Amino acid sequence: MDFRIGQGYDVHQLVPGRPLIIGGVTIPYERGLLDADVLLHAITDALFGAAALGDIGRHFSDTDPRFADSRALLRECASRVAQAGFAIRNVDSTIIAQAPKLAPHIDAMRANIAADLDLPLDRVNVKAKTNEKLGYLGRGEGIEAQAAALVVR
Amino acid sequence: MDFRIGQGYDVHQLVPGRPLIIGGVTIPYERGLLGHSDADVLLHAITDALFGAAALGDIGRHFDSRALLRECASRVAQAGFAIRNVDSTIIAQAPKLAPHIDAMRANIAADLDLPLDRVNVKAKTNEKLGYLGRGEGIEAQAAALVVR
Amino acid sequence: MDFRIGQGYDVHQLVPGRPLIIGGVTIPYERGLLGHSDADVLLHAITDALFGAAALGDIGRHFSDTDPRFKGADSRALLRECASRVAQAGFAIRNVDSTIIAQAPKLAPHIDAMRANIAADLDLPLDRVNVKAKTNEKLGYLGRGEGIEAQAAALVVR
Ligand SMILES: Nc1ccn([C@@H]2O[C@H](CO)[C@@H](O)[C@H]2O)c(=O)n1
Ligand SMILES: Nc1ccn([C@@H]2O[C@H](CO)[C@@H](O)[C@H]2O)c(=O)n1
Ligand SMILES: Nc1ccn([C@@H]2O[C@H](CO)[C@@H](O)[C@H]2O)c(=O)n1
Ligand SMILES: [Cl-]
Ligand SMILES: [Mg+2]
Ligand SMILES: [Zn+2]
Ligand SMILES: [Zn+2]
Ligand SMILES: [Zn+2]
Repeated sequence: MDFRIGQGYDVHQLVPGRPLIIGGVTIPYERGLLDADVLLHAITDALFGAAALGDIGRHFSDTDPRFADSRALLRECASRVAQAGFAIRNVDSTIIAQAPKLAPHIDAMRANIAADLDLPLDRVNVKAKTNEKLGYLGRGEGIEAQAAALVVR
Repeated sequence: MDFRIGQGYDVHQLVPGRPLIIGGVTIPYERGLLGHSDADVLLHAITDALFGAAALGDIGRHFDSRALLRECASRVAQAGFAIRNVDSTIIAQAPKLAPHIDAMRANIAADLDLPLDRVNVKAKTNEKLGYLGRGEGIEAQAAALVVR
Repeated sequence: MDFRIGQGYDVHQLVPGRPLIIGGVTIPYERGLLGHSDADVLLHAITDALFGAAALGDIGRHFSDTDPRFKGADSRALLRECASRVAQAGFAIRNVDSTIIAQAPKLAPHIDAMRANIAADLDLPLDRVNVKAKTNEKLGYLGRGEGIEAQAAALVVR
């Protein structure tokens, strides 16, 4: 068959004054991302990438009247991928954040993502890493997400 | 069928008195990428991902950047692989890459003898974080699928 | 034809008084990687990619970052257990690719040995495993030699 891979990347600053929302989940924390859902953006990009449809910013413009939260954008991304003729086979991802502890929220993120993509739960994975106190990530000045997606025509 | 994946990463410093060439496109800008070659960060990343998918080592083991990308494709074919698709991301705070991306994709598809629909190029800023966010460098990431 | 992909990321600080172990190879160096285990950044990145492809969470879920039993743990034994759990989930590994980002030391003389280790631990031929290396072009904490990063991608099939 006609398999394709895509990859995705995103990053946002972490400062006091905003909520922390990752993978559709609000996480109690003294800082927040400037909805800024890094995980969902990275996955969205990975999906557009696999389908060879450009990137998230080309589809969902900052100014566009029609566009909403990152979960809504993920659902629209999936519909556009479906229409291009592709079925999603799996998603894997990594969140790099020095803090807070993300492990408790992983299943919720996975359920949110699988729901939005209409995928069996066992085809969505989310992982978490600190940056070992290195760089802006290790200083808690930002949070990064990475994603990989496999699709088939 | 015998599918393989590869991943590629590259970064280059932005310095004065150099042309900015990304995905074969010369972009007007006060700085350009520093490297031994023409320092095309996107093409190097894709090259590494293709060598990676074919398990042929890396770009430094083997070697303008389009010529090298063409040579990469040759050696991937030499090894018995056909390229199925390529995806990538450019991380640049500045300049605006939007008007240049379609050409980048066209360039890459030409060099890899692939139709446009099997090649993708994406772009992000680094939200003003780190060396990328200060406009000190530009990073590229790539994923490639091949089959034997 | 039930293919899945996974991706992995790891980084560790490079400090004095530690062995430098990357891809299971002990590299002569005045510094080594800091972690709870042997801190093998490449193997941890690959382990993460495999667990990820099989949708089994991540390396910390399986091999606790704070469990004393993993103090100085051999990250190859961890990779072998990962592959065993991936097989138990019903997946065969098809290939692995990876990158190490390091200012120093020179990794080229050790790369083939790293590849052989990973191939052995994953029960794969050499031609299905790849290890790439590069500098960070003097940029950032990696350019200052404060740590070493690895990236990995894996393809499996159920
Ligand atoms: N240096 C850059 C960085 C990003 N972009 C484009 O901006 C949108 C938002 O990421 C995306 O659509 C992306 O392609 C750009 O044109 N130049
Ligand atoms: N710390 C490092 C970084 C890079 N390299 C090798 O140099 C070539 C160009 O990056 C590549 O072939 C790469 O393998 C190395 O041996 N050690
Ligand atoms: N910000 C973070 C960083 C890491 N983790 C979890 O810690 C374990 C070791 O990396 C891993 O199991 C990882 O999931 C976390 O829960 N939150
Ligand atoms: Cl460096
Ligand atoms: Mg990075
Ligand atoms: Zn974002
Ligand atoms: Zn380069
Ligand atoms: Zn590690």
